Amino acid sequence: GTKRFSIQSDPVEIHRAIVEDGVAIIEGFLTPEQVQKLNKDVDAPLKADREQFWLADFIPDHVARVHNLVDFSHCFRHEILNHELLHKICRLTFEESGDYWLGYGAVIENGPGTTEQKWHRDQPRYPLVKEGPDAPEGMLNFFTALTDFDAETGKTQYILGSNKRVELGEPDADHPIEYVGLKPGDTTIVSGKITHRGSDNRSDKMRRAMPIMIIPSILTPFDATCHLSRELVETMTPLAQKMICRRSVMIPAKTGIWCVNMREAGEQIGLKSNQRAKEDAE
Amino acid sequence: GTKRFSIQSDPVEIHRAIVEDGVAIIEGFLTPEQVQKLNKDVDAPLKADREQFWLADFIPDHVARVHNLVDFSHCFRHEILNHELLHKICRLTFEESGDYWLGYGAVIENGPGTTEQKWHRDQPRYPLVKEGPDAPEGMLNFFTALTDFDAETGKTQYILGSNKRVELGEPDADHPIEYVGLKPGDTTIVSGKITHRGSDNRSDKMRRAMPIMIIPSILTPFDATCHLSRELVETMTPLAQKMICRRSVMIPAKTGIWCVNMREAGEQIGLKSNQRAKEDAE
Ligand SMILES: O=C(O)CCC(=O)C(=O)O
Ligand SMILES: O=C(O)CCC(=O)C(=O)O
Ligand SMILES: [Fe+2]
Ligand SMILES: [Fe+2]
Ligand code: NA
Ligand code: NA
Repeated sequence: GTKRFSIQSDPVEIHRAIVEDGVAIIEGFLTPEQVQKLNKDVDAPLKADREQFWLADFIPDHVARVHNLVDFSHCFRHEILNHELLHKICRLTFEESGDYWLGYGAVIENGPGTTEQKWHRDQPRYPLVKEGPDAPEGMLNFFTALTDFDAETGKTQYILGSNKRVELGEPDADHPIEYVGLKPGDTTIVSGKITHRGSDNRSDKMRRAMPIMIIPSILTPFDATCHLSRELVETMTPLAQKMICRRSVMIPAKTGIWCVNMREAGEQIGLKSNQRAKEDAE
Repeated sequence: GTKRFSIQSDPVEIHRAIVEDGVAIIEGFLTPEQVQKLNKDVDAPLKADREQFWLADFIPDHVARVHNLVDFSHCFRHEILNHELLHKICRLTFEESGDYWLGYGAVIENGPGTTEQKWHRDQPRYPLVKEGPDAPEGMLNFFTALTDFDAETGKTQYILGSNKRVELGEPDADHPIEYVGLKPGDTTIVSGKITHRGSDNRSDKMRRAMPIMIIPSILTPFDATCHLSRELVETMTPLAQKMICRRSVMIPAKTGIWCVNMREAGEQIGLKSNQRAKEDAE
């Protein structure tokens, strides 16, 4: 089944598993303290969403979602966006296309009563973008548990082998379903090629996942970042600024795009980095 | 040869010419007054560039370039980005991919001594993006003359028929070179599929072109717009804001991406539009 790694594992082997299998698990990708911070950051927005074409209008019964985590989560913008293993894996995964950045960071909360989904792949279908077993990787979703994913709350089902297929496919003897159990802070790295579906939540608990969707930076993210203040952006590392569309990005020809004066976008406007954040201060 | 249209021509016929031929000309696409304003806006930056990997470091001998025209040209951000015929043509051209936005707006000034270029296509090659005679359109460059393009200053050469070829190709009897003459304000609409090269500038004059490069909004622009102030952005029309990555954009599934709270990016932050500009005021 799906290879399970730790935070100390070789990114080369994690990348190999993603290429071969379409999916890999990192146990303890986040620490329990990080999980705690992230849950506290999204408690109020999730409660507000729940208490209520745009994709906001297509959220399934009993599911609440909150997007644009950079806007309001200190942990997300400083810890998650600088996650060293995430970056080692993404650099290898997207090497053919060049740099990568954040397609979106969100939390999805499946409440009791959430129903099993249809088989799908995560990658949007665009006429201009190559897709399929032999295409370059178009996305990686570090699908991170913030609560337990078990038999009751729902384990995501992956059709092993489906990353090699053109059609979504059905499980057979040689492509059985794996139901992936996760402890909070474990992540399943989901390629755009692997067929999967979430399960029923038939427990009494909220089941929360934080997709960290990474895409090649030649493609537009789902979550906009253009409204973020220069103040907030300047508290971030240069790497994390690059993940939110505030720095130039490299393409193989490497040369830069997303530029100012045909040069690096941040440097040309004097963009600072690593400045102290108001929320860390008294 | 290349079909020549006017500002009153049917966009359906212009689009047909782009699909069939890979190139179309609109005479009087800009008015002489617009040409005058644009030239005055770029005079100082061009002089500064001339008086001197990133593409800034690969500009050919005797050529000066200035990018990011939205930042400093009132005419560009209010007149060009709202050009009604440009939009009718782009909506038809990019219908398979959804919405479109500004890949870059620049002025290229070929001084006396500028040499004929190598045959090329304008569209960057990315492993993930389909290219070729049968691929969806990946870019349209409204290559707009700001000075005369004639035998002396240099007419751009297009290999007629090359949009149907996989390789760049060479002119033959059935794919002859067309040298396109332009008066200031005439535009050649250049698809990403047509093989072409600029000519020598063997005159005593500066030869200026303003590429208005439009790309599907699923793709990242060459010119960043993330540093523009909310003040400046709020002076623009909602359409022009969309061209500079400040509004959500539609994809066929239509649904929106580049979102805030999975909804329209500007509306969610209360983005104003059509506000009076400081440079129009006393
Ligand atoms: O896997 C899940 O439980 C839901 C995440 C997912 O598959 C999706 O919503 O696209
Ligand atoms: O056509 C020209 O004269 C120069 C514009 C062009 O072809 C290019 O620089 O890519
Ligand atoms: Fe999924
Ligand atoms: Fe060109
Ligand atoms: Na693979
Ligand atoms: Na065509």
